[PDB]
Amino acid sequence: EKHRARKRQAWLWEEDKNLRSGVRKYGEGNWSKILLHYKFNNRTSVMLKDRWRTMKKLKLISSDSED
Repeated sequence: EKHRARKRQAWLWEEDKNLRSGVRKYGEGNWSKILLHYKFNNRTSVMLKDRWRTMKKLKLISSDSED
């Protein structure tokens, strides 16, 4: 709805940070906790899961290389 146009909009800077810090602070696979701890604009456990999975797999977070 909050776009009133085709193609889903991307995630917000603040939300990505919230999620990143959330997973780092409380671990992965606890979207409910993350969602409650950090103040997201309009997200759900499903959107958090989607975003993180897509990010770690395709938007290669990295910063954990052996060398």
